[PDB]
Amino acid sequence: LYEDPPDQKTSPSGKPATLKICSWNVDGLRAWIKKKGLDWVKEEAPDILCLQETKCSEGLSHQYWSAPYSGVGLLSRQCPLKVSYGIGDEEHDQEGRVIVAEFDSFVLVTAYVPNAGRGLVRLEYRQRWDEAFRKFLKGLASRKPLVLCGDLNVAHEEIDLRNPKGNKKNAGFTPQERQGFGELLQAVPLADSFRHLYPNTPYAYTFWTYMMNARSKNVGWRLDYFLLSHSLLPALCDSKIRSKALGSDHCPITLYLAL
Ligand SMILES: [Pb+2]
Repeated sequence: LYEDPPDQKTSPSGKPATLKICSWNVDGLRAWIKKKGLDWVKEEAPDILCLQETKCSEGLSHQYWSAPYSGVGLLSRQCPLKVSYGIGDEEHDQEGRVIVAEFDSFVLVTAYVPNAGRGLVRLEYRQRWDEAFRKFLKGLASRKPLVLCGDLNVAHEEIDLRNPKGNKKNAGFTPQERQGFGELLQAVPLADSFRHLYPNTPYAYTFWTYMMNARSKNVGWRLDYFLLSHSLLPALCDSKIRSKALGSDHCPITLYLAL
């Protein structure tokens, strides 16, 4: 049982949020649209909407899509300085997973990280992804403050999932994926906005398998994140999990920044 706290819309210094980013693994764009996903977005009214798993491709009028299955999208009220695709490595750039949108005071990276697979069939490749991804982001962040959002396909610590004991050998909670995430946070460096703000808050998840009635029981995993350069922590107002938004097996997450 979890009730996301009210929206804090001012930074620690009292500056009002000026930027609201929403990110959401929609489990098929067409399906999500049929389940009234776009309606919820219109009410949320973000300045920037990142979407993962669109499986489609080809106040939010600038729209950028990348597809190989998978697929991501990035819809923005204002125009970026520059939009670019992938992470600069042939091998990792074929599955429509990353869009990089550069703005005046920061760079936004939306990602759909490769799952390790049933049986952990793709865990070796996942580790190679993780290492290239962390190198690319460290590159970006050496130049401008970074915001990374999306479905990073890993529950960091035991507090990020409802059943840590039963999932230590399943994709999303292996020691390798968890070490990989701790390494991205250390090396770029990046902080986990939600956990920074709510360090001891249990049962806050953003994904629940469609099977076994898991959402109704709250048997979930936190796989979706907003990770921020440490210099953006003074602009952090809040990082929200919209638990009650329906439309997919993942719920949206929303970030407020005062820039
Ligand atoms: Pb899916």
